[PDB]
Amino acid sequence: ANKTVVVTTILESPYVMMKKNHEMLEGNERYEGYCVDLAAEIAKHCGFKYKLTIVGDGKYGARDADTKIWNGMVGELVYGKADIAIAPLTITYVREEVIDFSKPFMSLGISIMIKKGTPIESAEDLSKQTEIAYGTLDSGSTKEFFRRSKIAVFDKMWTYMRSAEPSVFVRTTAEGVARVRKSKGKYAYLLESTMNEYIEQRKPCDTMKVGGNLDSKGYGIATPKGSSLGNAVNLAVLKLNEQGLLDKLKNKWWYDKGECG
Ligand SMILES: Cc1onc(O)c1C[C@H](N)C(=O)O
Repeated sequence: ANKTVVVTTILESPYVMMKKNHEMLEGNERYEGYCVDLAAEIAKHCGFKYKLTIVGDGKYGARDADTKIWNGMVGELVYGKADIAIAPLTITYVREEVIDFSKPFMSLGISIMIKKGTPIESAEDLSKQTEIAYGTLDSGSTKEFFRRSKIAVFDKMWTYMRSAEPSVFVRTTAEGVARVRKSKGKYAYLLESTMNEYIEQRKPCDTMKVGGNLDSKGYGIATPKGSSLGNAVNLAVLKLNEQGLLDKLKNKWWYDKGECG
């Protein structure tokens, strides 16, 4: 019998945000954003009803060292708390081993965020100096990228980050943005290009993306391994993309409402 599909996502603008009069609303009505629109498109196409719920620990998802327990949205799927994850969750090897991913609905890569004027234009620049600190988001693909990389420049950046004091790692993207904006150029943030270019179009328009991306990957709609939803969700993403819906949604939340020109 038909049952409401539990969707796990995360409060990360502009993917999922609280609507202005959210205190008055209930259920899915409380939220708005790219993934809120995407979730509606996928549901309509796959013919199911859903319930959006913000991940409890507010994390994307990593396997805890020692306990070996997955947290974040990935954990929700692994331990059976949610039927599907619709958010800017990166497709990775270690995640693909425990959960399923549809083909990408958005392409991206790790990038460098700086406060305008900062004397840095590449990862190599960051790795060769010590005056400007830099870090990443915790519990996700970005931190794991530097921890696993065998590439010289990235390995050197990891070696420095992992033992920096005070910590250069943040719990949420907003925490990293605020750290860049209030550090007078003494902090650079490593985050995915999607998020970097989004913040580049927001007041006070004081941040900027420098250099090219360090890698190339994508976000995928995830489901518990072997879930019956997988096939239809994948086809839905491919169709939505071919119809131009996805390009339309990104303009809607990124550029249409741009605040810096
Ligand atoms: C969004 C976002 O932007 N930079 C990042 O590290 C992230 C999280 C990343 N998508 C993950 O799955 O861990």
